Amino acid sequence: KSKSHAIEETKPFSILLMGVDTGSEHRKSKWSGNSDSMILVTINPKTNKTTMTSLERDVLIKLSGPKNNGQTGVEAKLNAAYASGGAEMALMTVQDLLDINVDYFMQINMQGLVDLVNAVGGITVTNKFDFPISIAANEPEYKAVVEPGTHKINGEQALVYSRMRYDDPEGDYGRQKRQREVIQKVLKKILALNSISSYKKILSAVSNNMQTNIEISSKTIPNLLAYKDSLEHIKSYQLKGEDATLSDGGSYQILTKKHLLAVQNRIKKELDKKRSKTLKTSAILYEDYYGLEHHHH
Repeated sequence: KSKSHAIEETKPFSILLMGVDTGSEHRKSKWSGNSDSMILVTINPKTNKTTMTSLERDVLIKLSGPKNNGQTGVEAKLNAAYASGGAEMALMTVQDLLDINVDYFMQINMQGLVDLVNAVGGITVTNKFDFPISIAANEPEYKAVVEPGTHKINGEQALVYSRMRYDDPEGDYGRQKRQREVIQKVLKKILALNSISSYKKILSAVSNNMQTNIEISSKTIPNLLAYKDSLEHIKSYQLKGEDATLSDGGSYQILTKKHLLAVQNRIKKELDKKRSKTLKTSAILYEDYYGLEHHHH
């Protein structure tokens, strides 16, 4: 489903990486649920670099999607794209958000993350807090926790470490730094194996719980390995707007023009794309919302 050949031509590319919470029963739909995380990833084999931009789920945006969807062209939180249109709408909504075509797309459910961490023999994280990082309170199911200090945790713990939010003053932004951390570390671990055999085993270990836009076919490793060095250096960024409360008691995130442009172009420079002087997006800007631009409005 990838009308892109960036990997077959060792050209820099963008992949929308997503963590999906598909729930308890996966009958009707197996890949339907909520965007538990959204990160736009850039990889440039040439400049030998990688960047990760987390996308705030509470960002106010005009959902983009297929006409056959009741929620297309509707103002909601960015979180709602996947929620009411899954992968496709999330992708479309994200492409319109950043004003760019997203080469690939990858989604992994919670088991996948859990398994993935465990597959590389777990990871080591530091709990800067005094209490145990946990979400048993709001999700008694996830009883695992991360005691204060440094520890090598497992998949289950790792999941809890990247979901925690309410005990973190930084809320969803704190929660995201941690989300990026787990991703970056699991890669560092994978790559260290430095074994194509070890890789095959790992991608198959998560195989049943992750769906990609990639071909992953055979003869795909020479091509992909071409970017293994690029993963050696990751610059992480967080896309965020100013907080705001609307007609409904619901709290949102409204991006400013000055910011969203810069971030787009920063990403564009990564994929070797021309940057724009004037901004275009499907998201509600801080200025057009507060009529701060002296327009007819």
